[PDB]
Formats: sequence, structure tokens, C-alpha cells
Amino acid sequence: LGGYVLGSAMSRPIIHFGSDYEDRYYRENMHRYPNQVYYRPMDEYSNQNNFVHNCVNITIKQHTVTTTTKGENFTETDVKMMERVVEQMCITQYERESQAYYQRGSS
Repeated sequence: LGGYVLGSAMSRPIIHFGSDYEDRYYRENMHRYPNQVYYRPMDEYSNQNNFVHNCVNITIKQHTVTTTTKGENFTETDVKMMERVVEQMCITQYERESQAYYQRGSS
């Protein structure tokens, strides 16, 4: 076993934003949106909520490698929008999680 998890691409790349101003740039970022999510067993010593957020940090980290494929850099603004797509992707793997979100609304 290696560790690199794969599950094909994702449907509905249109992610929520809320910032009409950012939407402008999001149009160019959506084309380069993240289509790969990875996670290691090392990340499993905190609550269930932190586990999800952490998983997002892992992907972006390794992302630095593929970043060489295009030979470019990422800005705090670009990475921010990309971090939003990664999260939604983590849940895409298992809809069972989102199923709980729909039911009830206790915060």
C-alpha cells in the first residue's frame, strides 16, 4: 500500500463563493481548480471536525509538487479560493457525511 488515494474527478465544479468581486477571478481559477485529494493516517489525533480541515491542508501541501508541472506559483488569494474547492471535495468522496448536514440544523 502506498497512500495516494484516488476517486476520479468531481461533478459540478461550480463552488459557492458569495463575493461578486472574487467571482471575476474565480472564473479563471475554476479552470485550474483542484481535482485530486490525498490524506495520510498520520492525521488522526483530533476531533472529527479538525480531521476534515486537516485533510484539506494535506492536499494543498502535496499540491506544491504538481505545481511544477506548470512551473508557476500560487498567491494568498488564489490558494484561498482553491482551499474552498478542496473542502467540498473531501465530502464528495462520501455523501453519508453531507446526509447529516441536511438533517437538522443544530450549530
